[PDB]
Amino acid sequence: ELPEDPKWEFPRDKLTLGKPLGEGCFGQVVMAEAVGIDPKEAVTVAVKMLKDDATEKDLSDLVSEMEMMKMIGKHKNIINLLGACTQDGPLYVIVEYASKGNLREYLRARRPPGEEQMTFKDLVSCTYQLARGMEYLASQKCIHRDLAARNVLVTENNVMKIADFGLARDINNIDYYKKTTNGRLPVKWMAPEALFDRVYTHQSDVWSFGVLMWEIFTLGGSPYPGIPVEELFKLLKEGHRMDKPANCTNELYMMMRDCWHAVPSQRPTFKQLVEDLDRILTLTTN
Amino acid sequence: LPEDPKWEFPRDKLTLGKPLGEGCFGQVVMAEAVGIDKDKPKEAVTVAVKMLKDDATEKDLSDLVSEMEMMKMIGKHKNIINLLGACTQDGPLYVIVEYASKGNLREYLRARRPPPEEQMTFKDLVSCTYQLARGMEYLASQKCIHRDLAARNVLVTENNVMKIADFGLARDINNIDYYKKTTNGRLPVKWMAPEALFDRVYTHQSDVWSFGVLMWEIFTLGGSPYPGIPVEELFKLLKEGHRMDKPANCTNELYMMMRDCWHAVPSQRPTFKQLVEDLDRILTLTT
Repeated sequence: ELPEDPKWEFPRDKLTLGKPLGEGCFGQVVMAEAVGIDPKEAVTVAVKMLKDDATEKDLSDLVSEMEMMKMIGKHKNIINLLGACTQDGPLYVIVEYASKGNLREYLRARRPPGEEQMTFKDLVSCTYQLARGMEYLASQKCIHRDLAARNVLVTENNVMKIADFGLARDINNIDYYKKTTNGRLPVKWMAPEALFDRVYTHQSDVWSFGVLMWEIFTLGGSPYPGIPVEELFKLLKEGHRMDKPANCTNELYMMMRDCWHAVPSQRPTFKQLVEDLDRILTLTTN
Repeated sequence: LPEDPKWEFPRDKLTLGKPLGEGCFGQVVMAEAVGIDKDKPKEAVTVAVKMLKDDATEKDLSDLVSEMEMMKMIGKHKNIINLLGACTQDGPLYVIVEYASKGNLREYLRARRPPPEEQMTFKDLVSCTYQLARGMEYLASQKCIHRDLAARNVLVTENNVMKIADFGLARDINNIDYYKKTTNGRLPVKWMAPEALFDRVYTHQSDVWSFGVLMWEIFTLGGSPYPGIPVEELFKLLKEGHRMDKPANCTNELYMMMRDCWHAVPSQRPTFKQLVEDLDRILTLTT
């Protein structure tokens, strides 16, 4: 059913499945040891595979995620593809491992004891790292579409890496104007044009980057608290936007606000975000 | 969202309680509905409420709507989770359905496995199967195909009444896009009839296939269907005529019933009407 891709295929006998990773609602991910995936040494990786009650769509979805990841070059702030077992057996998609888990829970875990608390600098660095990851993704003609703290993983050394490319697409693989377009994107992280106009550009991702930022500086807070998704867009159209997180600088809040500009082209680019964040990061250090 | 007086229930007469289920594809919570039973205007009834998660998508919303509308079309039945009301104006959508204190059947059965916790008797298992056959018979008489029949989708009341739930994928028989490459693409494969994938059709006979798997689940006390067989290579095996073995504590007669349910030819599988009759016959002799 699946074609083999020599430059990615990995021997199953060379893979040892470990304990599960995550809640496992939308798939089955387990830790594992891959021998020679790097030449004869074992590497701790993560393997994405189907759940027992998976659908046909879950399969083609996973296959698509794998194919998208193949088109994304290696990058420090991106969970990259290491290989896959596609022949005679379940589909195993092997990607880089991040021991600290998703950013959302990571941020909630070190909230003020009222683990080591996150310093303001850490929050800036976190944001900075993810901005770099996105700048590279945009340079690769890739729109992630599902940016959110839950979709960011943290390594043992606190490196921030964008994950979950299930909804990600090449810039040209989006049907503009089709009523079904963007229908599977979480509403609270979604740019308005995504729904109203049925289009998706890199600027759409920066809108999402804005919500991710808010989540970061609230230390894992849930966006638009108390506001149900069925009522969110009317409000946004009326100009509504989330408030400045506590302890957040006005400068960083204004950055979030720029990301939430009604007009896509008036929002900053990931390149500009990377440059402003580098500046703020350096000033804090000094 | 449109106004449907017959089902609208006032938000202020509802008090959301603790979460129910795992909460993967939606949010369901326990709740107290005051006067949901028109004959008792001042009485608080414990109900279950389905709503969108914090990170729901547009599609989640239109699915919950559809699920609500399908439940409006399904008449009240003892062995079926029935719609009680809905809060559709000025606020988040709430789909108020019947509460089932003991949870889904799968977990319910696994919990009663030998080493609240009182083992299940053969009669219990057959009774359970009969109640569900009856629910599907009625459902079929309502022109409705469930499409997602499974133990995880059956709930049991405080009095151990079996009720078919989760109508998120259910359709009216005449509301299926036959032969479209996308049809049946969201159905758990291990419970899917072969034709649903190979032909992209879905009839009541497709549901009896699933009922057969549901039967295997019941008699294995919550066992995982096709153990060790990944979904990726299941349909190939099915074409070859592979079928699950008889559960240790199941009679030959009940296994033959499971096998009929998994007949390759849809029209050669029994109807829910017949399953009810044979199960009724078997349950009587036993009890």
